[PDB]
Amino acid sequence: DTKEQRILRYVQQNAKPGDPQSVLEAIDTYCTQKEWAMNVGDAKGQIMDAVIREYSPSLVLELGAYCGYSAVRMARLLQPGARLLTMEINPDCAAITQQMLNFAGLQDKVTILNGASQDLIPQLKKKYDVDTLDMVFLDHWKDRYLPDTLLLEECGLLRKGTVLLADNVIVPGTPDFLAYVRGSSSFECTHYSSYLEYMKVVDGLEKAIYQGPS
Ligand SMILES: Cc1ccc(-c2nc(C)c(-c3ccn[nH]3)s2)cc1
Repeated sequence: DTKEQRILRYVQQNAKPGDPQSVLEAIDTYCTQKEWAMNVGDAKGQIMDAVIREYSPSLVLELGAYCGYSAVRMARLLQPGARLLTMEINPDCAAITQQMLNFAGLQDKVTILNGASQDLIPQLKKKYDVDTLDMVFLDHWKDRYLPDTLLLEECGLLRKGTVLLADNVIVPGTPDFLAYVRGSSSFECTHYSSYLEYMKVVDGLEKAIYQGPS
């Protein structure tokens, strides 16, 4: 069975229920013991944490859930009443993420949406009563970063000050998304280097703050 399910089992077998930190450490510990790169890791975690704290978003959209590590990371730093929406293309991953959130005790703060972001995103306003997003974390298929950013604008889901945080923009790389947010006055960009201690390589995140229709 899948890596994500083995991650879930290890957490459920060892972590402390209702303790987000216990859950994150268990996930990290296991993924290192397995030498699986597919994890966000804790140094990227810090940069996510810093962004979540800085802009204290009331509504966050996450693209890609996987085993739910990033959902747990962000949801634990959401202020009372703030909410997270998470899109995930693989039903099992979505199921695992639900369970991961459950174990962390954070399920009340998150809504998991099943499907392709391209199909789900245009439904956010009508079907999920979204006005606009405060933050968007991009961590799904690298070839969807740019199309979904464009799609979010078209759907009027971004406002002035909406924070896009994009992970893995160097490794494996999203050069198209970078060229667009850095090249357009619609965004203000900050780059964050982040060493991957297992790939032995320098990855990065990009923070792009929407400026409005520009
Ligand atoms: C045309 C098209 C194809 C695929 C996607 C994807 N939407 C999401 C949430 C994906 C993902 C990656 C990891 N977990 N979930 S992939 C969107 C549009």
